[PDB]
Amino acid sequence: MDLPKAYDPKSVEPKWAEKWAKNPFVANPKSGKPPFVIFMPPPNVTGSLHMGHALDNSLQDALIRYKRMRGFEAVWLPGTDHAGIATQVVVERLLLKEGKTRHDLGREKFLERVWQWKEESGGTILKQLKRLGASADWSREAFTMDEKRSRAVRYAFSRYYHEGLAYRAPRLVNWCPRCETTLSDLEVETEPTPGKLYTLRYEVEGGGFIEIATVRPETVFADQAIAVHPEDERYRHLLGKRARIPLTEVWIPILADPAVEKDFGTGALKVTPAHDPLDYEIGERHGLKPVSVINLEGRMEGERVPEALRGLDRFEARRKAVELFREAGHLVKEEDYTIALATCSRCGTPIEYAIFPQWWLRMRPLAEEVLKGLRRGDIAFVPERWKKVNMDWLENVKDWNISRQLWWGHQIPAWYCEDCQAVNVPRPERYLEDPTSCEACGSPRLKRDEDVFDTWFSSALWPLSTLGWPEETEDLKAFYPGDVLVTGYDILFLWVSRMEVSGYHFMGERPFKTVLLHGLVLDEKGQKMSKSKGNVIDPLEMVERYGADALRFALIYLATGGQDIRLDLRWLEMARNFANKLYNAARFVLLSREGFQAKEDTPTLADRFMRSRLSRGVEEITALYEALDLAQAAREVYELVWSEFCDWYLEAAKPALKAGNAHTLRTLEEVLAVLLKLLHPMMPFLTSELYQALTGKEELALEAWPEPGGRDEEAERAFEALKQAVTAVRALKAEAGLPPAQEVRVYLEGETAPVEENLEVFRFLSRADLLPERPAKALVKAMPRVTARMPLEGLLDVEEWRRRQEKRLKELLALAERSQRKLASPGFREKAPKEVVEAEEARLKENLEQAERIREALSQIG
RNA sequence: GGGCGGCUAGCUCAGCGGAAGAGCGCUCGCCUCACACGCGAGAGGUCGUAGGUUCAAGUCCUACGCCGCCCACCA
Ligand SMILES: CC(C)[C@H](N)C(=O)NS(=O)(=O)NC[C@H]1O[C@@H](n2cnc3c(N)ncnc32)[C@H](O)[C@@H]1O
Ligand SMILES: [Zn+2]
Ligand SMILES: [Zn+2]
Repeated sequence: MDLPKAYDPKSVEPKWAEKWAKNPFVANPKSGKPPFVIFMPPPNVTGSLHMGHALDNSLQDALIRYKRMRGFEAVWLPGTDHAGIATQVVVERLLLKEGKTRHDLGREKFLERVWQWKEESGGTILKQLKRLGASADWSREAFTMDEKRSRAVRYAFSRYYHEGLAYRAPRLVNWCPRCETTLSDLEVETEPTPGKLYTLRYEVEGGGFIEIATVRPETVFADQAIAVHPEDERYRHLLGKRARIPLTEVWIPILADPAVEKDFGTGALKVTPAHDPLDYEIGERHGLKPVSVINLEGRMEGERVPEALRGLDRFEARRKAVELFREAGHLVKEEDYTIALATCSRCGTPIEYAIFPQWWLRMRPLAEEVLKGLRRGDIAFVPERWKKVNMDWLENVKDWNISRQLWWGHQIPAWYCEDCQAVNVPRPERYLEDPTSCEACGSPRLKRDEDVFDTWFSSALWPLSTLGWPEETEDLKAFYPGDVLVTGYDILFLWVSRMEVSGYHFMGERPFKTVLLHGLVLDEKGQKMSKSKGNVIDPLEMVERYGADALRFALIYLATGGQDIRLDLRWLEMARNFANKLYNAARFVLLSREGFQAKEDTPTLADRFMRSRLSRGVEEITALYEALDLAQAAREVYELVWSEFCDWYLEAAKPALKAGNAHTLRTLEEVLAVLLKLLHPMMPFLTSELYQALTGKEELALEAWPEPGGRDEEAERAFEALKQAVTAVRALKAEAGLPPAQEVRVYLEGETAPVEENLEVFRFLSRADLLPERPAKALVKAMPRVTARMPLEGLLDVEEWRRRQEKRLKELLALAERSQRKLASPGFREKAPKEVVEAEEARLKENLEQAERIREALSQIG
């Protein structure tokens, strides 16, 4: 230890960080010690980490460390997700376009430049986690697209397909013409946008009118029906007729369908299964063949589509589409409208729809496999308000498009016969094998589905791929049911649920026993932090500024009840300052046991007191940990250390140490040890350094959690008396306007036994000597247990003392009032605890006793 | 159209059945021999509104007001 005046994290954290880095706390399946597993949500290989991750891992670590030094096999599996679509963009964008030109460099040369990036990003994400003191079993650092993990999927899929649950069909997909790939519902965002609702109307079989309000004119040629509410007979007895469609000679049928909102626009809507979910939905509800007018390039084309219209853009198609309607006489009511435009969450551009042959996943059945457990009580949720939010998500899911046209992910394992047009999917038992001859036409000429899987598909496969489950390992046998899953609600659906499935399905069990959802950190402005919003702060920028233990402590302190966390540097200071205080407290004890000269070894009230108040702490804090409530423990320990050890104990011991009392210096050393234990999970670095310098022990991390020892009742009530006498005098001087150091003689009344026995402390702390004889005239301070009378010797600020005391009375009588009322209240005396009542009765007894004391003094004073 | 979270001291946030709390800021004193990233003494809240349940309600029930999320197929 170097013991300067102030603590410099930079002289400490980096070394310990490296020590822990190069020598991970490797997990042992055969440890024969109860395990504790936590799967680290693998950060996306997109850039660096941000304060969000920090809160996420910092929370995890503190759990690992606690359990570890609590006696378990702390297994925390680290890893990083390739992100798929995400990373894709990142490289494609910035790096490439900016770098020079994304301009297709081949499906190969591109995959190169991506891994290169995967290295930088993946490398950085690790430094960061290391430097934040992540005690992660880096010996098992898994990467979604590493050999061992790629197998977990290629197998998982195969076992799905041949199980039926994974099919291939034309169900329509949300397609982004920017990234040229399909997305999932959860991957597409819909954000209101100013548009133009057009009401078009057209001919009818025999008669003549039908009016329709559509946001997209182009999708008319692809119409297949006019939908009309089933009960809106209203302006609807043209139900069952036909309808030339604007510009065409095509005759669509007017049908009824429950999804028609009679009150929106004209009580009837156009129908286009080939270009929209609602329509496609109703379309198949009455069986109507799909029909495209616009392709994947987002350009017009097709049967119906009119000449001269087929060609250019999808939007520059509606421009002329409208004109060719009004100026042709089919347009009627054009008007503004706030449309719920759907866009690509990761590129912006608005999606589109299309029927395409894709890989889907019968969620309906799976979801039930899971709900089976949840219902039984298999999994526990921290806020607990998420159980329902989870269960309800499953309660109504839709088959998920697993395939993707990205160049990143796992190239799905399906082979298509260039002769029989049949799919060949490796069987589970030989899953690793590549079919070579179509098991249909028996032909050799095969072709593999060059699609790719959904990043979320591999990720949902984690509490298994990290434990080598593509196989049947011992790690997996030793500790599969993770004990606590830590993550922020932002991915409760596309991450947690997904896993709960692949988990409850590929093992008859829960991937984890408890899901701990924490809030999100967000820029001071209140909005979520993410590379997306462009509002991210590198956690290291903060470590460098306040220090890693600080950052860790703030973040945990604030992660109360799954609530979010608004960025507020003030809290970082709060933390740094607390590090420094803890540090100083140690510096004191080290510099004290310096050249100490033992003159005696006598138990002191202060000693007995801190040992007791410590047992209290140890109990309380453990329980808070045993409730995953770190945020609270974080402040319960702040309290203990700062208000009970530094503010009172250390100071109370200063004298005894000058007097060469070994029993005290001993206690200081022993108590400080435990505190360094308690604080370790949150602040590992500083807390280790100190413990080393204090006990010579090299790895606090491996030490055992403290056990609550004593609990001296009287001793605590005794020392309290002292605190009061001390603070009484302190206040008296304050009010009197006397400087701190000013020597003073005062007189005590009441539970004074404590002050008398431990006189030197009282003297040292108050800077006052005791008076044998109660002074005639004097300034008075009334405490709950003791009363102080300060002789009128000297120049004193009586006005202040007066004011201050005139005000205590105002309050003391006010309390007496409340008490009186309660005691004399109906139902309180009777229907209320035989304790909370006799106490309220005692509060009154002494609220008066004090009021009188002041009153009398207050008047007595000239 | 559904659910959910928030609404407590000037600021940022805890507390959720029995006498209103913390950090910072502020007022007054202190370079008191671990710490000025500090020490001591204070000021400052009818806990968003309206109702109830309860002997007892920031703390539970019920509407509502704003703020923000999530899930939704009003074309
Ligand atoms: C399979 C998933 C783990 C996926 N690879 C993924 O979520 N990758 S990530 O980079 O977004 N890391 C997300 C994890 O970090 C948490 N997180 C991300 N942003 C924040 C934030 N602003 N506040 C609090 N927590 C946040 C997520 O809860 C998740 O555990
Ligand atoms: Zn896109
Ligand atoms: Zn074949």
